[PDB]
Amino acid sequence: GLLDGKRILVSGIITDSSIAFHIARVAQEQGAQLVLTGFDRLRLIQRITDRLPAKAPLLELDVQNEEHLASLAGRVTEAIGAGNKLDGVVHSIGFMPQTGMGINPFFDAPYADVSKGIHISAYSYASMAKALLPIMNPGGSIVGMDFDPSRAMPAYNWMTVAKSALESVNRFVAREAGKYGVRSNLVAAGPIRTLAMSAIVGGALGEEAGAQIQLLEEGWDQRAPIGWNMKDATPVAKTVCALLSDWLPATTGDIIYADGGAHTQLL
Amino acid sequence: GLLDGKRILVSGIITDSSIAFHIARVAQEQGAQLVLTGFDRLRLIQRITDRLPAKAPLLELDVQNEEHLASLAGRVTEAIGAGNKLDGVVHSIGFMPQTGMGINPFFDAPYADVSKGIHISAYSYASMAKALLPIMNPGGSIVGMDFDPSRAMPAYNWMTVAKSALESVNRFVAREAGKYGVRSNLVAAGPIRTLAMSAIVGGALGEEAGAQIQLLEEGWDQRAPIGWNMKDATPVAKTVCALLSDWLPATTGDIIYADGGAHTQLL
Amino acid sequence: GLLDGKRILVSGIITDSSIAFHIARVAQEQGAQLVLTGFDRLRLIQRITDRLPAKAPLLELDVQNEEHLASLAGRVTEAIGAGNKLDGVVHSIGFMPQTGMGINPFFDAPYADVSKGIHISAYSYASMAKALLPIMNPGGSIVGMDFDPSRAMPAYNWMTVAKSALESVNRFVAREAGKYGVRSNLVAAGPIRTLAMSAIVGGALGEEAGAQIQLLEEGWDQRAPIGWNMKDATPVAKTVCALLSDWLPATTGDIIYADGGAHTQLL
Amino acid sequence: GLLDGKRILVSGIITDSSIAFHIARVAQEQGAQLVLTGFDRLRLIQRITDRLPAKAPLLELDVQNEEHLASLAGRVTEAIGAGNKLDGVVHSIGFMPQTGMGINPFFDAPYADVSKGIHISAYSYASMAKALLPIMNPGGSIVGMDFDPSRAMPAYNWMTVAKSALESVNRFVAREAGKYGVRSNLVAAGPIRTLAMSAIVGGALGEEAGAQIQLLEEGWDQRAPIGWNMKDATPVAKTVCALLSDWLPATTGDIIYADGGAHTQLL
Ligand SMILES: NC(=O)c1ccc[n+]([C@@H]2O[C@H](COP(=O)([O-])OP(=O)(O)OC[C@H]3O[C@@H](n4cnc5c(N)ncnc54)[C@H](O)[C@@H]3O)[C@@H](O)[C@H]2O)c1
Ligand SMILES: NC(=O)c1ccc[n+]([C@@H]2O[C@H](COP(=O)([O-])OP(=O)(O)OC[C@H]3O[C@@H](n4cnc5c(N)ncnc54)[C@H](O)[C@@H]3O)[C@@H](O)[C@H]2O)c1
Ligand SMILES: NC(=O)c1ccc[n+]([C@@H]2O[C@H](COP(=O)([O-])OP(=O)(O)OC[C@H]3O[C@@H](n4cnc5c(N)ncnc54)[C@H](O)[C@@H]3O)[C@@H](O)[C@H]2O)c1
Ligand SMILES: NC(=O)c1ccc[n+]([C@@H]2O[C@H](COP(=O)([O-])OP(=O)(O)OC[C@H]3O[C@@H](n4cnc5c(N)ncnc54)[C@H](O)[C@@H]3O)[C@@H](O)[C@H]2O)c1
Ligand SMILES: O=c1[nH]c(CC2CCCCC2)cc(O)c1-c1ccccc1
Ligand SMILES: O=c1[nH]c(CC2CCCCC2)cc(O)c1-c1ccccc1
Ligand SMILES: O=c1[nH]c(CC2CCCCC2)cc(O)c1-c1ccccc1
Ligand SMILES: O=c1[nH]c(CC2CCCCC2)cc(O)c1-c1ccccc1
Repeated sequence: GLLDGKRILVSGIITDSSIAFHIARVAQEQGAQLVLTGFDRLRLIQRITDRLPAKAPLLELDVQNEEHLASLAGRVTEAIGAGNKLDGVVHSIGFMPQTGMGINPFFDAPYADVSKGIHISAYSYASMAKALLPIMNPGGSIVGMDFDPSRAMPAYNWMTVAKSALESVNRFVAREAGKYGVRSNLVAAGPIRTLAMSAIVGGALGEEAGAQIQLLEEGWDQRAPIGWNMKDATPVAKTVCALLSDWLPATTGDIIYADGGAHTQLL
Repeated sequence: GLLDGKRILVSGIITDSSIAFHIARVAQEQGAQLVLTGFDRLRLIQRITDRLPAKAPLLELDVQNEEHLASLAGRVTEAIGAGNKLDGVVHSIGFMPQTGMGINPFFDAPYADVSKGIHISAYSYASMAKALLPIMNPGGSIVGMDFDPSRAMPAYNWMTVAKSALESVNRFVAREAGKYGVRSNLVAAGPIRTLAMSAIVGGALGEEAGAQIQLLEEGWDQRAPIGWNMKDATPVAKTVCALLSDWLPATTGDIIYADGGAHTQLL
Repeated sequence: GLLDGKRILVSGIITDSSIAFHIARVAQEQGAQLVLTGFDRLRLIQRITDRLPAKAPLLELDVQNEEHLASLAGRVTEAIGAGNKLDGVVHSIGFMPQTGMGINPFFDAPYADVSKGIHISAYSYASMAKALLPIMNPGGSIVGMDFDPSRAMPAYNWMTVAKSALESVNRFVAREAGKYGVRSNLVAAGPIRTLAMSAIVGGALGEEAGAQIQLLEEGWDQRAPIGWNMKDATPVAKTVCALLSDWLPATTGDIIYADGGAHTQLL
Repeated sequence: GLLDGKRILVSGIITDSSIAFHIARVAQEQGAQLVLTGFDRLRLIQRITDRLPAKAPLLELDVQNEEHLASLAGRVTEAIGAGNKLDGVVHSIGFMPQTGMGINPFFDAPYADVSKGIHISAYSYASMAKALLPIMNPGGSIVGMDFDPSRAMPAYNWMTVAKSALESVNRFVAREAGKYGVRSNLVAAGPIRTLAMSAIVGGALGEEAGAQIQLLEEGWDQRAPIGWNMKDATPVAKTVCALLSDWLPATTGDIIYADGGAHTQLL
């Protein structure tokens, strides 16, 4: 197994279609002892997380909560037993109000909405890193989830911007985590049909967008030289796991692209 | 004259060292009729703007003010006389609290600061464009000011993040301005010794940073194949003008690099 | 005029659909005294260049010809009269054998074809700079023609690579040119329907590719936030002029994009 | 083992300081059955390759040799037993005449030298792919060796350009290899002190550059958030192996950076 005896925090599970859930599963299948966090809906997360091939402690973590954040390292230490440190952390957290995505015009997103988006989507990356870097072993690795925001695109809107922040934050976090012998990197994933993502494809965030969501998806698989299955979250998790392994030991401040190579091709 | 009879909004003047000042001057020398906005210190700005080779209306513009924002278009219309439109707008606005720059550690910037920074430095770019696109002529052209945030650097901290956001916002603004026959572009400039930038090199934002500011600055000129004078904001202003001109007519959502070629060179 | 009393070398006219032909025209309209070079078909070029709004000398220039290259500066000096130096040079040259574009498979282009393509398409760019830097005024500007090769694409094949070479060559030329107070830059244009580009859309380089050429071209205009007319070379020429002007004075080793903002958008 | 019972071709061993050697060793420790190719000095490679923890067939491969190329897949077949297919191919081949590197002036490299360089350094990558794609299993992965050429630099010269070709060639190969279920990617490695690399630091390619090599190297480690050890080729090799594994299954046409994070940092 590729993650034997590595202790790993994983945030961002909410359904079994979450990228994070699939990250968790693969992690465990490679021998990792996990520590999970979730947000708001503890009663639901707990029951979802029982499906993972292995029981793992779940802790509450709103990243907008200065307390949850302050207490964090303590409660992680309590969950894994003192004298022990984390080998890897998974940021797979993201949020944007519907005023900043879909058919709803770019200009009409009020800053209170966007800001919160960025707080959760981008800032929390450093917040998590700040809380956990104290309890991280040399060799350790933080990873977060990204969607390629170099070129603008329809619908994705302010969420594109948050991701633009996030890649740049990532780079500063690699400066700090560096000091503890810890890598930080992002995984730029092609689209994944989460429950969330399947709603948008039934009417949720509008009508003009829901066609542009499917158009995006289809064009992804067309540009990807090896192809892209939005219904399979595994190759993204496997990539994540390889950044949590000891096998990319010279890679920090960076973005790995698990996208079937689609960003590398124009048509 | 390169900007004959083009009417152009210019924001971001506060001293005669402001890049925006230098932009306005060169714009006028080129036959542009200007409209100026300032923030907070109107009594000071007004008396600074008398040094420009031509009197030009001065309006109040705090970009965190929903009112100032809503009323802008009309007060501009009033400023230049109805039946006339702007041909060009200059975002040259930016801010970040000293918890998010200089010696002060990256992780110790609380979110209320960082957000405020991004609101002024980045969100405002779309705020402004939303307010001004209605009153902009076909062939029109927006510009914002940029510092190259693709690599992380010491000191520049959360400002870098703000800048990565901005670049991304630019590209969305391009989508919108497009619909009006209007180009959107950024000028990523080398460092310019403003009053603020002389204070940082006198003690302001720490001691460790003040040598890294001078180490950044010296490295810029070294890496620049034509050289870089941080004392001279003219070439930066000239570049902005040429985006305001009619001569880069197929350029939008972009960043032009006024940095003496330093980002194209490693050593 | 924008190029008043600037003397300027232009290469790569062969027809009045040549980007370089349009470059020439716009340059003269702006007041530039030109010096042209042509390849192989001098009798045809001469007669084509009689359509420009001004008579300008014509020189023979094969860029694979070491002699033509060694003698160049001298014949340029003789054309523009001794004691006078060029203020600007335009590379608008490029060539790739059909085994290295269109429907013909990527793997089947033998190296002697690929090499020649790079010789003309990429190496010459420095071969030209090497010849002409000696006789270039401080403040002077070189420019070459580019098509954005950062992502792969169907058909464009080994030309794509020749472009990647040329981008990188550009950045070194910037090092040398800088020693003379001379900028070097590239204009990454969208597709232009030259005579050569209309033949590919008639049947020239296959049948599969010709559909992908039209599909590329159509996607371009669709992606372009201000739009893209592949029948009008003008904006590309204007942009070139702006790099030959005094107005982008701190720009070197770079690529400006005259593509209607299409590379900044995914969909 | 990470590469259990995977069959892998590895090119570019010439000394035990060769990255390729280090690539071979770690691949075997992971359970890969290797097939090696060498150039020109077969008697010396054979005896150097006896040091690898496992005996492996050695074949002759000059990539400038149309025959060697044509006969390749067959001889490989013959080396591993018919009915069997490669799961991996390592391009770790590079060359450039001293007229195109070091203190020797950029402009003085004649095109016969440059072209050879590109032939070996760049074109060959697709040559190899053309030869072996016929005999590669679905799931298979090609990898080549890169030095980040996005910004120019001193000494590195025409090799830089070759690399710029290679990254572009890479992307097209991904197109072709895609059709076989095969991934193509490059690894952008920091500097490795090979034997060749210690010569240059003794006197070989000049005096001015021999300081610029050591200046480059020192800056690399300075810039690297987790640091960079030019005397240890291991982490490079491990990264290579990770791309040869099944753990980056959605990654093609790309560059992974094994450079300690130095290209994501400015200072
Ligand atoms: N699904 C895709 O197509 C795709 C592609 C690339 C990147 N990503 C990224 O993956 C990450 C998650 O994607 P997903 O598809 O699994 O969505 P998801 O809803 O399954 O996961 C997002 C998580 O954000 C959490 N969250 C929201 N507000 C929070 C707060 N204040 N504090 C802490 N957590 C909070 C939710 O609990 C949820 O678990 C996001 O960053 C997204 O940008 C997704
Ligand atoms: N100085 C540099 O080295 C450098 C280099 C590249 C880019 N830039 C960018 O150019 C712009 C200005 O640079 P400068 O050196 O002229 O600095 P400056 O301080 O002269 O300009 C910043 C301006 O921001 C304005 N401002 C602050 N808060 C505001 C608000 N709420 N609403 C409206 N305006 C507000 C001030 O009035 C001021 O004129 C910034 O965007 C900056 O990031 C600066
Ligand atoms: N047409 C497009 O869509 C497009 C798009 C982007 C960039 N470009 C670039 O613009 C440039 C010219 O494009 P174009 O559409 O005008 O094609 P064109 O055929 O009109 O111009 C190319 C020139 O190459 C010249 N040439 C060929 N071999 C030569 C040699 N050995 N020595 C000197 N000159 C030689 C020809 O005389 C010709 O004028 C090329 O560099 C091309 O890559 C073209
Ligand atoms: N050492 C570094 O600092 C460094 C950094 C980044 C990338 N790289 C890359 O790694 C690869 C090898 O680097 P290295 O330092 O191990 O050098 P090396 O000399 O040990 O490997 C280069 C190989 O090229 C081979 N070769 C030359 N001409 C050939 C031909 N016609 N056909 C087949 N093989 C031929 C040589 O036999 C040699 O084994 C190259 O791609 C190089 O660009 C090296
Ligand atoms: O659902 C997403 N999907 C995508 C990719 C989508 C959006 C663009 C159009 C289709 C693909 C990115 C992304 O960041 C998310 C996301 C947003 C908020 C919270 C969790 C996940
Ligand atoms: O003064 C600046 N200077 C720089 C360049 C300096 C500072 C970072 C490190 C040295 C170079 C960038 C920048 O965004 C600013 C800036 C900050 C606040 C408001 C407006 C502009
Ligand atoms: O004609 C071209 N056209 C384009 C743009 C076209 C080709 C790619 C697909 C559609 C756009 C690029 C290009 O490099 C060329 C070109 C080819 C030979 C010589 C000089 C220039
Ligand atoms: O030796 C190299 N060294 C480097 C990195 C060096 C060169 C630039 C300055 C110091 C780092 C790259 C590279 O491709 C090579 C190389 C070139 C040809 C054959 C084998 C190896």
